[PDB]
Amino acid sequence: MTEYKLVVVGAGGVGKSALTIQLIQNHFVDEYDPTIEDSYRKQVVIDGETCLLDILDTAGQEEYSAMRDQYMRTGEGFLCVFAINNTKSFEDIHQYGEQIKRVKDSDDVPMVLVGNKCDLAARTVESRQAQDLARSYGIPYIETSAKTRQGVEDAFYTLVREIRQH
Ligand SMILES: Nc1nc2c(ncn2[C@@H]2O[C@H](COP(=O)(O)OP(=O)(O)NP(=O)(O)O)[C@@H](O)[C@H]2O)c(=O)[nH]1
Ligand SMILES: [Ca+2]
Ligand SMILES: [Ca+2]
Ligand SMILES: [Mg+2]
Ligand SMILES: [Mg+2]
Repeated sequence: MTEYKLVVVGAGGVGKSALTIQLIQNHFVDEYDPTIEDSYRKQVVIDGETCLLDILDTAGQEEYSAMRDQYMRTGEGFLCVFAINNTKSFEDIHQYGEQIKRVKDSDDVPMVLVGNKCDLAARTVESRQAQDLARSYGIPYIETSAKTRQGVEDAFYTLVREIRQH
């Protein structure tokens, strides 16, 4: 079957794992569980076609930047996650976007910019700000809550469609 190599990137704690676990295991559990590097392979049907989502869930820890080159090198499309209550994580996702472009020698990489934790009240990143960044990349912006599942399928399946339409 068609395989889609999806990589979930972003600063520590923005909800990269929570998003992936909601998609694959249909649940949210509030818990502290930092990622080193985890792989989820799930066969899905998207728009009538069977495909294998090969999802790499990465670490937000700054001490892993050398290891980021490797999975950016081999990754097909990227969920670029920040949290809407964490302005620093929004600044950081600019750096991820630039690194993806440098490692892959391309500004045509399928990506979706994801503003996660949209269930939370203390918003500090406005949607228009994130939309401006996504426009500069030519990519969609989608808000998500791993907690409520709002936008989760939207974000992952839109990334698949962005790859498929590449
Ligand atoms: N309210 C709310 N909390 C969330 C959401 N997504 C994740 N969290 C919470 O935020 C924390 C970090 O989530 P996690 O998925 O582990 O983040 P991560 O980006 O994978 N971290 P790491 O880079 O260390 O692997 C956890 O307490 C988790 O329960 C969300 O959409 N809403
Ligand atoms: Ca181009
Ligand atoms: Ca597009
Ligand atoms: Mg994680
Ligand atoms: Mg280069």
